[PDB]
Amino acid sequence: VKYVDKIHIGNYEIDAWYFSPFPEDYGKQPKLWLCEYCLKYMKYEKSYRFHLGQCQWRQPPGKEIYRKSNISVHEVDGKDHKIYCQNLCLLAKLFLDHKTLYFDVEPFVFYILTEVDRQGAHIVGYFSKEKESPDGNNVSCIMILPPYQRRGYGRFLIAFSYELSKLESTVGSPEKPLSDLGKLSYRSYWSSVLLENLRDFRGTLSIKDLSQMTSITQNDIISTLQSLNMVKYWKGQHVICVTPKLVEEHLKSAQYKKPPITVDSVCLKWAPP
Ligand SMILES: COc1ccc(Br)cc1-n1cc(NS(=O)(=O)c2ccccc2OC)nn1
Ligand SMILES: [Cl-]
Ligand SMILES: [Cl-]
Ligand SMILES: [Cl-]
Ligand SMILES: [Cl-]
Ligand SMILES: [Cl-]
Ligand SMILES: [Cl-]
Ligand SMILES: [Cl-]
Ligand SMILES: [Zn+2]
Repeated sequence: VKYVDKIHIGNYEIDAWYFSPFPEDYGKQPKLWLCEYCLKYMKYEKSYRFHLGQCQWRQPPGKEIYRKSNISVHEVDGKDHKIYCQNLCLLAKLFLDHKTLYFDVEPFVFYILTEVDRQGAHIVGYFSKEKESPDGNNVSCIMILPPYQRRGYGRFLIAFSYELSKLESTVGSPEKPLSDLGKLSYRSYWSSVLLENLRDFRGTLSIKDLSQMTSITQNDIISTLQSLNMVKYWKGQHVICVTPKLVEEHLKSAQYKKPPITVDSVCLKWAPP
């Protein structure tokens, strides 16, 4: 059984990282061809070119809940746009080892990140979120397509997931296990948020305060502070321990970069459930 090993999407040809359970006949051709707008998968260059002349979509379905300059997020309910969401999950599984759901998409909402030009809104990546998470996960799966990786889009989508959690007045954590890139992306985000907050705030913040302010879990704050040498243990409790000196050193170092893209609360049009 030959697996899908290469996709064509828009102007990109991208090699697979992992098995994805596209129907067996789809793996048999040299490439799988995806409409970059509706995510229809096609077996042939000729069916793909036909489709691109006929397909009217120039953006994701659902509602554009965020737009600032040419960066857009669409919110897509798995129940309302099932085929689109299944197509997105099969695409995602080519680049995610640990994603296990592709067809049963109704329980999830999908947040699609696009970069816009005069042709259309071009998919960069997404995250999925359970409508009802028994564990308080604010992200189920998160993926950036290879050509956009390590360019700030992952940090943006993580920031976006916590902006939703903050509007819901809840803490959340990504569902584990995380991708290798995901682990790096999350520690970098958490490090950046915690240091920026400790800098900007006049006076002392606790771990519980930082959790309420950021919607990061106390556990994720603790592991991040451990990585920054900014926490002590005292009679069975983690206690924040930092000087504005050490915060400034971290912010002024090569280990911290200003976010390329930030989430502007003003550009987010979203009411919590
Ligand atoms: C949640 O991130 C992912 C989850 C799954 C998969 Br597959 C990819 C990603 N991801 C993230 C990033 N981009 S970034 O902006 O976070 C970033 C910027 C600078 C340096 C390193 C970075 O990331 C390591 N690109 N891929
Ligand atoms: Cl590639
Ligand atoms: Cl292939
Ligand atoms: Cl459209
Ligand atoms: Cl999954
Ligand atoms: Cl499934
Ligand atoms: Cl990875
Ligand atoms: Cl918590
Ligand atoms: Zn299409």
